Formats: sequence, C-alpha cells, structure tokens
Amino acid sequence: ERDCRVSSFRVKENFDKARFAGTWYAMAKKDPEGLFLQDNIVAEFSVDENGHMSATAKGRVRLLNNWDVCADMVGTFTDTEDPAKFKMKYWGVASFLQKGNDDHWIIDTDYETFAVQYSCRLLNLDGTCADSYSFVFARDPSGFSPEVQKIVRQRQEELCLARQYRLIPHNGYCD
Ligand SMILES: CC1=C(/C=C/C(C)=C/C=C/C(C)=C/CO)C(C)(C)CCC1
Repeated sequence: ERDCRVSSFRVKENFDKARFAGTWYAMAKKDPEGLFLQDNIVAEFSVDENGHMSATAKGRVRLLNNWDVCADMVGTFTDTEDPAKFKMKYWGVASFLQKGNDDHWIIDTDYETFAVQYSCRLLNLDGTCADSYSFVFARDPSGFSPEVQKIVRQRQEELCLARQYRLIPHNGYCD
C-alpha cells in the first residue's frame, strides 16, 4: 500500500523559520470538517529575535449562520523535536472567530516560491488522518511554474490528499 499513516509523513528537513518569514499567498487548500477560511487567504509569518515564530492570516469566512466576514487570525507556534513540526495556537481579532490549537507541519518548501502545509486534527485508529487540512502557499499570487506544480503534486500525494484540493480566489474582499 501507499502509507497514509500521519506518523510516516516526510516533512521539510532542516526547516528554517527565518527564511520562511514574510508573505505567503494561499493558492490552494484541502478543507477540514466544520468552519474554515474560504478564500482571499494571505498569511504573514514572523520570527522574533528568540526564534519564536508567529503569523497573522486574513481570509474571508462564513459563520455558522452563513453570514460573511473577513477574519483576522493570529497564530503563535511552539517548536517541537521536529524543526518542521509545530503546535499552532490561534485565535481571531474578533471574539466570535474560532480558536484552537492545531498541528502545523511544513511538508515542503523552497522558501522562495512555494510551501505545502499540513495539519491533522484527528487520528484514525489505524494512524491515518480522520480530519485534515492543508494549504498550498506561494510567494507570488500567480499560478506556479509547471515544474513547481509537479513538486507540489508529489507532496499532495505523500499526504494521501491528491485530488482533494480546491483553488482559492483572491479578489480583495478583506482589504
Ligand atoms: C492562524 C493561521 C492559520 C490557520 C487559520 C485557521 C485554522 C483559521 C480558521 C478560521 C475560522 C474557522 C474562522 C471562523 O470562526 C494558517 C494555517 C493559515 C497559517 C497562518 C496562521
């Protein structure tokens, strides 16, 4: 079989938090259960002088009563024994936005053009993920390069998530 156990998933070696800092445009995503960022998603990663990584994220989202809003989210990352695996505590500027603590894994990135992120929120008893999400980020809010598309596809197929992503519009609803 292709291994879909979360524990077997390869992640970015020698992940470099400082290099990852800056603006990342979410170009594609795979959604988890329940409420989630819908579109117009742009993240801003930062790393302080003590190496603590954090990020803000903007995106459009509809609230359980379908109502629409621009979310301003904030996340702070706790390092683990794996440099590419973090715990991300997050919340919104607005009190009504979802809060939580998610795995945040950098599956792959070249720091200059793309990144593939992943989070499993719930393990199946067989070790596969029961509830995941994943972002494909770009430094440039255009399309990738065929060459980069290939690499992202391979990563997506490592996560057992190939063919489960949707393209994300950007049209300044948030600005
Ligand atoms: C914080 C943040 C992230 C996740 C945001 C999430 C999970 C938003 C969910 C918002 C909801 C459900 C709002 C409605 O109440 C990602 C991974 C983009 C990276 C940058 C920082």
